[PDB]
Amino acid sequence: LEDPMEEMTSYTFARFLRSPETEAFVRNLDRPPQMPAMRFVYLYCLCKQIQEFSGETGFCDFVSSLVQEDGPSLKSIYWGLQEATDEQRTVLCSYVESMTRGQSENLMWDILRNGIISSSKLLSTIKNGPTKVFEPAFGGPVAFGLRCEDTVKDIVCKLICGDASANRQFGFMISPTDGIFGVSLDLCVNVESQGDFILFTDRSCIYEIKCRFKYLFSKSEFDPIYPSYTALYKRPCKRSFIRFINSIARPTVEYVPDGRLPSEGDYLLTQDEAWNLKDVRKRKLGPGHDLVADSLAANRGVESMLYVMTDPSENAGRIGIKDRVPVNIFINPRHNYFYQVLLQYKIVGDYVRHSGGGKPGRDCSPRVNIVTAFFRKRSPLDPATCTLGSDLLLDASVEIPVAVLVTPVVLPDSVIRKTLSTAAGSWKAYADNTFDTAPWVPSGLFADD
Repeated sequence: LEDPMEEMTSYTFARFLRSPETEAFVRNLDRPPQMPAMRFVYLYCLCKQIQEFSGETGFCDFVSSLVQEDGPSLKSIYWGLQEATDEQRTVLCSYVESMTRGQSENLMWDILRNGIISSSKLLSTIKNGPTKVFEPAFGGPVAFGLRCEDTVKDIVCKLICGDASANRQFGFMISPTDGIFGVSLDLCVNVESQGDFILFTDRSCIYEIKCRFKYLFSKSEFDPIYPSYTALYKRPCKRSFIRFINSIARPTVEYVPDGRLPSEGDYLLTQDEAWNLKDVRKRKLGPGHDLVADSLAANRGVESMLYVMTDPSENAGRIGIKDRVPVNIFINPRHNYFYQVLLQYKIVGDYVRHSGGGKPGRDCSPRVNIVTAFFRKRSPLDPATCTLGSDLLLDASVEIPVAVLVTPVVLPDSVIRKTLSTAAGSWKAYADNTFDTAPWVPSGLFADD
């Protein structure tokens, strides 16, 4: 009778909300209940049980050092967790991260998702409300993403950032100051430790990785991507790269003139005249768009860096950076990806804030990038063995990476505020006619100003 976690799968935030004992404690209190304390109390109850079989007393011991004022009562806990500092809150968040850090397919991660606006589900939540958030749950493209992403990571780490310190594994990161949003990350460069804790410094750099299967190709006669590919290789530049982005049926980058409203196809956009190969665009002057329009304002004229790699077929096994072409290409604020990157940006921002990370008078919101990785299949021409850079083995079974586009994303503080507001108030909406506990939301999230 091992794996006691399978037994814990029913103890979710929503279920916590409907227990006799929550009801009791919330019956006799002064205001509504406050929301981040609630999430923190629940977590405390989850672990108090989880720790009975895994000896990870981290979380509780801490939560318990706060109840100065067999364990204290719902009431004592709620109150200590209510008077806690943003910094103290952010300590519990890092406990939770460190616990979930391995096993992204631990069961706990699922129990923790309940009640939480995941960053994968921020835009969707915004569109269709939160129900999904309070409900629950490899040989093709997904697997492609899953064994290629780490090469893309070595490219960023070892060669884009010439070996800066970083970490690649992240557990689940709850938003400390509201306990309603959460995230995890592919990758962060410029980052230190304090124990089992990952400490985000104010020189941190986020990268969202995206291997792009719909561009995978082969050096073979008849392959249609291979020419434009060869061309880019030979003559690495804007116009060359346009041809490649465009060699397929549905290009990942779209032209969208000023004051017009971009489509929803995928997440790369351009205003550069060159990328233009035909047509008219529905006027995005927003009777309704002040929000995306702000972001386009903020983002066009972002320049992103294309790095083209060396063919290990003509450099005896070596894959290193052969060219660094600057281009004008920027995020699409209608796409899902803008939203998860927004929240990554917001949350981590918060962590630095509340862990002594920030010099007065200076900003430490990290930088946030998108990374769009292009690969090709190994032909029989290719050396059995390969290295990234000069001295790091490429995985024997990974595809040969070909290019990598990096794209700084830009997040106007008012756009953030609007997004998290409306989504948050939707959260409270659902809560309000589902629970009678319905916790109240933090002001920083009240919506209008």
